[PDB]
Formats: sequence, structure tokens, C-alpha cells
Amino acid sequence: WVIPPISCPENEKGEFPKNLVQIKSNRDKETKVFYSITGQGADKPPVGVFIIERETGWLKVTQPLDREAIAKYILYSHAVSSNGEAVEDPMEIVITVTDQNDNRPEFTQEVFEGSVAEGAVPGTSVMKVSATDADDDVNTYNAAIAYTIVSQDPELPHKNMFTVNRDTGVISVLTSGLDRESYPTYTLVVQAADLQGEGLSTTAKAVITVKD
Ligand SMILES: [Ca+2]
Ligand SMILES: [Ca+2]
Ligand SMILES: [Ca+2]
Repeated sequence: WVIPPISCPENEKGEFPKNLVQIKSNRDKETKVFYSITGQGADKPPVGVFIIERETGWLKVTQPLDREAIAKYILYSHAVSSNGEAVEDPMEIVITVTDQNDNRPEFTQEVFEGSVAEGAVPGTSVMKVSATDADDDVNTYNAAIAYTIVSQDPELPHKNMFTVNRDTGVISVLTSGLDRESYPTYTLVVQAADLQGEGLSTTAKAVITVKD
């Protein structure tokens, strides 16, 4: 069997500090030992965001974390006898910051210029609007963006001219009518909303200039 790793849920509240796991060294009864820790987040920037009870070897986190700032922390423990002799070899402990969804997805832009041709046939791909999300796009949907249009303008010759692939944010003519003659440009309001379209959201525009 083996020892499992250590992950600590970001943005935690309750009271601080909090007990991660517990450290040891068989020189428990043989002498007196004092545990300490080295690394960033311990004895380096960020300064002591992690501490260990010298007499119990109880790891600790004296505040909340940001998986966007640092998702993983690497921490090293040491054992010393009351007299100043390392009894154990510096052991390494790894601490993972799980994620939570506190990031509004961000359209890479606010104004995505675009262009379509009159002929165009219902299916023609006109352009694409694109966004980013920094929450754990790898082990949570928390960075799963889902696109939709909010308001087209002018709404002629029909409400709902173009449409947008949710999954990839591409706009394609949805029905016919585009007539450069009377509606030369169009102003689409796209909306990216993470969590597969059930969480944080943002918006930007799309200017589809109909061509001859
Ligand atoms: Ca965060
Ligand atoms: Ca998010
Ligand atoms: Ca996050």
C-alpha cells in the first residue's frame, strides 16, 4: 500500500490555521525531536502560509489559497534533536490546491469584427467569437465555456439571423435574408458562460458586415 498525496481546497474559511497531516520519526522515544519545514509557502515567499507544530509535527495551513496563484506547493520537512542534529533525512511533502469557480470567463476581446456575404447559404460560417477561463479546466467543468447570442440588432429581416456553436463559438448564417442593401452591418451580443452555460458569465459584441 502507499501514502496518498495532499490537496487542500482553495478559498477556505472556517478558522485558521488548520491541520493537514501528521509527521513522525522513530527517535520519538530515543531522544527529543523538533520538526520544521522548508520551501515557498513555508519558509519562503509566500512566507509561512504553512506551519508545523515543532512538537507534534502536525502540518498546517494558516490561511486560504489560490489555485490560480499556485495550484501545487512543494514542501520539505526536517527532524532535529534538541541539541541540533538532523536525525532524519529531509523528507518531501506535496500540497495540492483543488479548485473552485471564481473566475468570470473572459472573451479575448470586446469587439470581434466579422464579415458575411449576401449570397450566403444557411450554414455558412461567418466568424468566431472566443474566450478564456482560468479555473481548473482540466479536472472540473469550472472552465467549461458555452456560448450563445443574446441580442441581435437590427432584428430584421428576422429575429435570429445568425447562430453560434456553443462548444466553439463560431457564428454561421441561420436563415436567409441578409440583404446588404438595407441592413449593411449587424451587431451581435455574444455571451460566454462557463460551467457549460450554468455559472459565471461575460459579454462582447460582434459586427457582421454583410457583403455583396
Ligand atoms: Ca482563486
Ligand atoms: Ca469560472
Ligand atoms: Ca479557480
